[PDB]
Amino acid sequence: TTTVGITLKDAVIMATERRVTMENFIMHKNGKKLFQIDTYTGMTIAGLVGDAQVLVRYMKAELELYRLQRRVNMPIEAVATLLSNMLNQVKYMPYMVQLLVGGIDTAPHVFSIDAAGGSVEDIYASTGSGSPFVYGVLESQYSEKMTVDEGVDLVIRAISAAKQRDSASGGMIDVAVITRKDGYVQLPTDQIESRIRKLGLI
Amino acid sequence: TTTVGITLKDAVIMATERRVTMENFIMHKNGKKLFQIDTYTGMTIAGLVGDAQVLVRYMKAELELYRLQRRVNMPIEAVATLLSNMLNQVKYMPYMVQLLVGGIDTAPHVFSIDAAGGSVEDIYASTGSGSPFVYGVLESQYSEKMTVDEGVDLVIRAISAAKQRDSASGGMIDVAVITRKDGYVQLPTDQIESRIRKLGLI
Amino acid sequence: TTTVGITLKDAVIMATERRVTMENFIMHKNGKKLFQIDTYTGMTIAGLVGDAQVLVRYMKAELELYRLQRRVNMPIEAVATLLSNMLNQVKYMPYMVQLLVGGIDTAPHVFSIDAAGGSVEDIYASTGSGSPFVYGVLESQYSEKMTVDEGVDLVIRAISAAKQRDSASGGMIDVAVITRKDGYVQLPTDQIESRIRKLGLI
Amino acid sequence: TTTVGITLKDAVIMATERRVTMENFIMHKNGKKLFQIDTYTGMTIAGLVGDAQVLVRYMKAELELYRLQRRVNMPIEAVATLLSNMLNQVKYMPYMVQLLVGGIDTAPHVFSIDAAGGSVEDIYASTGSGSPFVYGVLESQYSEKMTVDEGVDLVIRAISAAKQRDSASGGMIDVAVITRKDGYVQLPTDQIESRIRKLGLI
Amino acid sequence: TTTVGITLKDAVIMATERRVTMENFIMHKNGKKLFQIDTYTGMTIAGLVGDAQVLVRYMKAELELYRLQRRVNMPIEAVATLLSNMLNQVKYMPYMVQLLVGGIDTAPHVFSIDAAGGSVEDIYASTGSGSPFVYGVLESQYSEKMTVDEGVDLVIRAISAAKQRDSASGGMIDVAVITRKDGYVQLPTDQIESRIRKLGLI
Amino acid sequence: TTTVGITLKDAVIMATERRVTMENFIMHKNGKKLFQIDTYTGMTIAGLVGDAQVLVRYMKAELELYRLQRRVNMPIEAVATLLSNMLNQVKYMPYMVQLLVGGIDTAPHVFSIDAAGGSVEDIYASTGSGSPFVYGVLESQYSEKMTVDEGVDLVIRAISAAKQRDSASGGMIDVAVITRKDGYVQLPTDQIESRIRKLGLI
Amino acid sequence: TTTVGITLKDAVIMATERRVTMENFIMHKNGKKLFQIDTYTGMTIAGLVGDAQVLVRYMKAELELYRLQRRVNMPIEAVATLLSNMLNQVKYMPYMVQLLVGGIDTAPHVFSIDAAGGSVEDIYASTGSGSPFVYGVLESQYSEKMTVDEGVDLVIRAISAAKQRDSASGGMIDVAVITRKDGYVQLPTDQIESRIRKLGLI
Amino acid sequence: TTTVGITLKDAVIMATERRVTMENFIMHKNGKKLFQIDTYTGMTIAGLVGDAQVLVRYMKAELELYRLQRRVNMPIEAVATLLSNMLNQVKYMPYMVQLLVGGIDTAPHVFSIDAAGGSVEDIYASTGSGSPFVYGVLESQYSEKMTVDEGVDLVIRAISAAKQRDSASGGMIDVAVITRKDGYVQLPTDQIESRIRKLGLI
Amino acid sequence: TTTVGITLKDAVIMATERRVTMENFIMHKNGKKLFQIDTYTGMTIAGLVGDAQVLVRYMKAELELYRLQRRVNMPIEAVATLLSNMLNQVKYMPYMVQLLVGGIDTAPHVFSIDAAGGSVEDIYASTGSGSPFVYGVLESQYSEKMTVDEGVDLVIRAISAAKQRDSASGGMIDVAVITRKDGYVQLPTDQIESRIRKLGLI
Amino acid sequence: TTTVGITLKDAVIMATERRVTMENFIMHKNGKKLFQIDTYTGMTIAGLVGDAQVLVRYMKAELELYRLQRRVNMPIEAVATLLSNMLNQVKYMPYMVQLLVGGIDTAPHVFSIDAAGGSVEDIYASTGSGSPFVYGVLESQYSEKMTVDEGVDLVIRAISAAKQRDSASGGMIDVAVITRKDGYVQLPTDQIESRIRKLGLI
Repeated sequence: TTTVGITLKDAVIMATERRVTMENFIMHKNGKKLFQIDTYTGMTIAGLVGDAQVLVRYMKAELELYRLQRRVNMPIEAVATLLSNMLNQVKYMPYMVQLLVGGIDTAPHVFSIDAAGGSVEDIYASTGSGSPFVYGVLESQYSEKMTVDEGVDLVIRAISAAKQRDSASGGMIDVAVITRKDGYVQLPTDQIESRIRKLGLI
Repeated sequence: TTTVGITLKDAVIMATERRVTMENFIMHKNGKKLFQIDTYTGMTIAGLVGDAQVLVRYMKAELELYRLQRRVNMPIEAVATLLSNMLNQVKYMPYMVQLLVGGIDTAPHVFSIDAAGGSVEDIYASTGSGSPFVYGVLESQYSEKMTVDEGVDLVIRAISAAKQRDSASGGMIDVAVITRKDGYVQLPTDQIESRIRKLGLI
Repeated sequence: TTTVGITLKDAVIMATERRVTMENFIMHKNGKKLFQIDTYTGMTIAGLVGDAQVLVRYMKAELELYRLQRRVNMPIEAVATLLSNMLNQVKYMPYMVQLLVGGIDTAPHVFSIDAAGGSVEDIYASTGSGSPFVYGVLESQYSEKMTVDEGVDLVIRAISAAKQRDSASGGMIDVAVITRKDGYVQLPTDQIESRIRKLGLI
Repeated sequence: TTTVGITLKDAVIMATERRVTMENFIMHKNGKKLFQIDTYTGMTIAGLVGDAQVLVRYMKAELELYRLQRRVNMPIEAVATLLSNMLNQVKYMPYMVQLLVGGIDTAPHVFSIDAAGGSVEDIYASTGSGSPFVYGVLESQYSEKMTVDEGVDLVIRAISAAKQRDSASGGMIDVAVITRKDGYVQLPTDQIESRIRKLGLI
Repeated sequence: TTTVGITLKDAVIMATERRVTMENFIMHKNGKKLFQIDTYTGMTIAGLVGDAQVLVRYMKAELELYRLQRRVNMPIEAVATLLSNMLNQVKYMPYMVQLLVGGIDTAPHVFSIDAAGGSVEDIYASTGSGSPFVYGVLESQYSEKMTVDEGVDLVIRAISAAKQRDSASGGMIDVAVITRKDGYVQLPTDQIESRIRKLGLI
Repeated sequence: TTTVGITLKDAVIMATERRVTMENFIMHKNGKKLFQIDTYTGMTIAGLVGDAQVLVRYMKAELELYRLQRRVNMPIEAVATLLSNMLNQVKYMPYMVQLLVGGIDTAPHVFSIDAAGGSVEDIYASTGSGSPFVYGVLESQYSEKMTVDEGVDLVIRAISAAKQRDSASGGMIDVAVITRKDGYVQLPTDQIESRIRKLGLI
Repeated sequence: TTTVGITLKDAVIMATERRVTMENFIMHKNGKKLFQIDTYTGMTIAGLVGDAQVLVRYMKAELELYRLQRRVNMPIEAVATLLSNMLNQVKYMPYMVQLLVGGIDTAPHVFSIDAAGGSVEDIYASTGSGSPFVYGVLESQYSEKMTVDEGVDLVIRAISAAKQRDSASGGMIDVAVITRKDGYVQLPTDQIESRIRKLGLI
Repeated sequence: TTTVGITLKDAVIMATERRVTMENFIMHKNGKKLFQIDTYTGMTIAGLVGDAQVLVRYMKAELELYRLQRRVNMPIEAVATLLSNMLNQVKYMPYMVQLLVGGIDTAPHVFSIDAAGGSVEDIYASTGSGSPFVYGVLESQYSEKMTVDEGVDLVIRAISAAKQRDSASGGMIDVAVITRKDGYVQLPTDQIESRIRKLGLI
Repeated sequence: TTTVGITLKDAVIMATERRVTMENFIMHKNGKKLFQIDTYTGMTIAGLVGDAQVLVRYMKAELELYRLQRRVNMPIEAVATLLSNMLNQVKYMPYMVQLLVGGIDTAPHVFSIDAAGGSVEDIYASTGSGSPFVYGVLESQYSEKMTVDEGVDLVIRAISAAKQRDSASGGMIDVAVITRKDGYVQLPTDQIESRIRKLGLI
Repeated sequence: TTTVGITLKDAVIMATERRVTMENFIMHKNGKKLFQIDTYTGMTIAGLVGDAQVLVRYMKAELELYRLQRRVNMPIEAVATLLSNMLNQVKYMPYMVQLLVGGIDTAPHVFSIDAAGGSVEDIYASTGSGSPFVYGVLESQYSEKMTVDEGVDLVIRAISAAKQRDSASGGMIDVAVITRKDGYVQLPTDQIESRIRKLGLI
């Protein structure tokens, strides 16, 4: 499993792979690990599939209910704070998950939350078994001045490196771009396939 | 135990074997592992017999009650979502089962659900101790363009390979075909017996 | 790790993949797991790399020394018997390996030997984490009447199925063909690459 | 694994099946578990394959050497006594085997020897996971007055019952008949195949 | 402990032995393990005596109460389903029992239920430590075309074989015959004693 | 297992049963547990069969060698002392046996020796799982003034009581009588069978 | 601890010893282990003193209350059934006791109940560490045709044998005789002392 | 700890950092982890300091002795083979090290050897806790066509990324370049310091 | 993690670093560990991030609510007492944190509170893995007569020493100064960066 | 325990405290932990007293013997290398010590050696429970340009800080100065006592 989320000047880019291991061995090649949970909020999931899917449904209900009562979207920091409280309340019977939350309320944010509810903001973050390989790519190539197109290429390259070195990761790459002007936009598979050919990652 | 479920253009094919081991050794040769739970929905069970049979009765009651109140069949994804919630709620005192759910609401679907409630859609899936042998057959022979008759032959061949290599699997093969035009149809034993002779699997 | 060995009318075909996991994660993509140990004898190795490489060097020395003194090649059954004695002598401090030995003295043979020294002859055999997927392909497609060219295609297809489903296996496929008329011949990489394109395994 | 040995008026009948489980699952269907170790002596092996095969080679060497020096065959009781000493000497680092020794020096004998070296004579005995099913057949049908042909049918029926109920047993049945007038005679596979059709065990 | 239940054309035959071990050693020779729980329903018990006796009293109350309210006997499958629910509800603090339920609602049925609530129908079944010896006798001698008298002889022979080989079983054999025309009839001890003399089982 | 040894005015009486349990369950009904080791010395064995049989062969060799060099039989106390030294020397890797040694040098003696080499003389002693039942019979019926015929009846009755209550004991009763005037005499099976009918123990 | 209960034609005889071990070593020589719980019902207790004494007080209250409401004595089988329910209800936090219940409603009965609530009727039964020695005496001397006086002598002899061989048992013997004509009668100590002198048990 | 070794057209580049943790916490900032062991051979060490330093002294002695007797340098593959034998010989009391060996006999080679003696050749390899971050940089930037100067920059960038993300790594970077024309050349600290300023890694 | 808090004549100085380790390795470089919880009260957190962040939110709510009802700020000792009660109430399911509380009600105070609720006042205190290095600096350089500017330099030097020796600590240094005249003032990053250059800590 | 060793331009300064804990509690206040082992070599010991004292005697003998044969002092690096070999040879039955070796052959050196034999050179090093407090003082105050007098003051201040914070350390401070011009000179206690008064450490 490899998930990545980065921040740009007015954009948030999130991308994951699709390989799912269940009862050992590769039993699913096209799993879903990137979810839209609000108008300008996305979440990626790593860890146990059962716990992660339950949390995704919980956040979708809470954020939609919050929107209807407050007539405004939940701020990204409030989204991470709410998740932090839920995970810490059952820390001794915990969800075995690692989560990334990203979006734009007035500025782009990416939050990393662990199983015990520890939440911390960062310009970029990666989770899963393939994350350390991604951090190597981001440490040497990430720049806050990149354009959206350049940022999409970077996350594709970073995940491609993880797929070469992490056996638990694989499959087709899913990419979502979040901006105020376009909202939550999931990039078509044909565009990403074109990008990998142009980038040289086969 | 070997269960398999595949998707076609407008059909779902599910098939299991019948060998049951209880108190070790082969004590039942003609167990039941394939159940119809709705008009266009079937489920296969692997793992502990006691937990699996309880879940089958639960799903039959819930789906029938859902049909009476909503005047429509439960969607296949909703069936898997409901099962996911029940299994995850008791994940620390869990059902020791692996489940496959398949059917047609408007398109064919097959869902794989683990003990912790992790649910993921796939074009085909297999569970049980004999599943890895089935995956080898499906990896090299499955095609989305097969007809219903060809798909029935494939699952018979895949399970026959598992019976040759997995001592926990055995017995007569049960096959069910689900289409909108015919509903849930369980293939007669005489037809499957004829197929194995024609296929060459003795 | 996935190794396979099959017997034909006057030929032995052995093939393995190249992925090596060390300190977890994929640290080598082009490992060597298929060795020629005599004029008409090959061996494949699965398990711990350190123990396997030591055994390969031992067999090369013993078989060459046996050839010089007896002026004849060691029979394939004698090769498996010698390996069986060495592994069983240290069964309580054992080599953590699974081995396949194949060759032609006057007829083609393939032998499977476990860590405790259990040796048994078979028409075909497979070892490693990806072996159960290979057995599914061989159960439904192997025939003793195939030609050498058809047999090469079968092992390529069987390993390709294992690479799709076993995360521990991967990399380029190595194939060796043993006959009395040509001796031990390792197929060139360009030929196997051509075969996969013609077979359709990408 | 299922082995059986019975005594008649002037004959010894021994029979085993061929299924071998290695690294779990059925990896060999035609293993060898019945060995001739002297002119009028046979042995069957159950348990770990590696330990059993080493013991078979040891007994063949010892019995042949004993024959050359003493100019007479080793008595059957002496064969069991020699095996008892070897197993008891390493009882704390033991061979994980169960053995049956049968033959005729001047009368038919069958000996059962455990891992700790306990040897006891019996009119009939069975070893392996399928042995309790065999004992049920022998308890209700064995008679010391049967002919050789009737005795061959009984062991075929007893093993066939074990194959129906023990998943660890399977494969083709091997039968050997020992008499002074014919020596050690292994029944051809075609004859046993004919017998099962005539007996009704499919 | 040895219990057996078989089905015939219009009859159900159940039989157990009487040996009870408590605080080790044979402390009771004439225990009761075969109970009538309804007009055409019987149950046999294996395992812990305390748990088994509690369940027997529970089933007698439930079936009688069900009869008074519904004015009809509980169907045999419903009897097994009710038992399955009770055992599975406390599976983590379970009854250490193995149960057989047999009877005739409109056809003869025999059900086997384990401690976790797994229920499966069979033509014949056996429980207890002596059950594998019984299965050997039934595998080679049972026929669906036997008469009631022949079926009584078979279960007597099968249990007699278990008493010869299982030290935990022993004592006098209890036999019950269930038909619609006669109801639940327990065979007199004098008749069974006569049968064993005629059968030759001493 | 039940062995008993008693002393009379000029006689020693030893008796055992024959049931042997190996790999659990009753696999041998006619085992041998009473051995003559010298002209006027016998030994009974309880515990592990392998260790016991090795010790019997050791004592036969040592006592015969002692007789040839000293021209006299080894005294019974010396026999127990020699056994005590051997067992105590390996007390931390011990023989899992309980032994009874009886005979007449100039007076009748019975010695009981444990696994650690503890040897103590007694007028009567019993070993095995059925021994406590034997002690109850001997406590209430043994008399030092009985004749040889009365003493034979007592040990038959005591073992018969153990067979009724100890599932590990069973089979035909073997009896040996040792006197100076007759030496070591093993009572024929026909005589003991007659005695049980006359005694009333069926 | 040694308790015994036997049945005769119209009588029930129960007897125990008095030795109590607490904090190891013999700290009480004249403990009480035989209780009258109804007009024609007695109970003996073995195991932990604290649990046993609580149960005795419970049964006295329940049986007296049952008598006042139903105007009849509780049947002996009902007494054992009530005890069985109480012990099985707390089987996972159980009373560490073994109980014997005897009396006459219309016929003499003796019931043995274990810690888990298993209840079984027998003609005679014994509990405690000294019970196996008692069973040896009863196996060889008990007769259903004995008179009350002969039955009293038998239980005195059986317990005396247990006192000679079981260090946990000792002290003066308490005997109670239950008949319809005399009710529950506890034999005076002077009479039992006279009996032991006449019997010869010192 | 972070070590890296890469191969070029006619060069080998090896580089490590200097942080050493002992008794936890950073107790040495300028440790030595890159050693020259022959004229054209270098080795890097990761793991326990004590075991690694002993192995370095062993290799220096063996390679120098080999050079004096054979009048030629040990081939790089022979260097790895010798190390493999030593580590595998004590695999159950092993050196807790991970090693990289690089050099030029006639072509550039880099070998990775684990604690159990597993040796495998690669174009580039990395060891230590910081290695996964290095692999990410190498996966996306390494090219076999780079010059020596470009290759030096790459390893500096890769280690700098590891120092940012691995707390166990740190300190000044040591770089060695091996060519036939210049031999083993360790780059001066002033040059590497200049490179980091020019590269932008602060 | 390294946090420090010191007291001066009319001031409290608190400072922490920013390195956060999650799922091992440095995944965040700019974490937040210094919080303002009241007008003149600050708190630093060490240990598990999830537990610490929950406690910070709890204290902010409690102190604000206390201020609104009492119209006065909570005294610093009362702040530590309230925290002590909460932590001790769940001491067996505790928060895995170490806390420092500092501020001015009428005099400067610094309180150290452990996981079990132990609270003790001190002139200066340090927590985290880097704390022992800080104590060495404070033991040799702290003076109660320093000015605010000198005190700011001391905590910067102390944390800088910890960053050199503790791998778990790192990142930019955050400093807060609390006085009655200025309230809670967090020093700008530019000022601290200037201080480190002037101090010589690079 | 607190030991420290530093290097200067032409001098080595080593200093330890004297507190020894044995059977817990402070049982010796004036232990010896600083030893002269050669003309210009000293060693400090931390850990188990018994192992440390044995090593000191070993080094004194080896260095003196080396001096007599080679007519030159052992180089400081050779001293550490010899110690490294001895400790690593028994690493699985090791000396539980931490050692510092310092001296001047032609330049000043200080070596730190762990229990497993890991040796590494440093400009300064500290061992024992009080070492982390010493490192804090050295991190903020050490300079390579200090004079001998200034260096003596620094180690006195560093150890004094450790005595304030480490309960395992205490007692009078021992200081040794090593130069080529004066050899190994142990500073008198009166001088160090004067220094502490002048330094202000009471």
